[PDB]
Amino acid sequence: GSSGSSGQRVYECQECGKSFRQKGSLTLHERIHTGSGPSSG
Ligand SMILES: [Zn+2]
Repeated sequence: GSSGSSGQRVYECQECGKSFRQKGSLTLHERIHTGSGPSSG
């Protein structure tokens, strides 16, 4: 925290909730996630 960069960010799925060490890992996970938009309207 003193000697270095503070904070951290990870590619966590904001749909089901899944952390991915790699960036592509999440991108490929989006495949199963096919539903961008409302349903009851
Ligand atoms: Zn997901």
